Amino acid sequence: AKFDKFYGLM
Repeated sequence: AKFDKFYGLM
């Protein structure tokens, strides 16, 4: 899931 990766970069 790339959508969950976005939160990790946030």
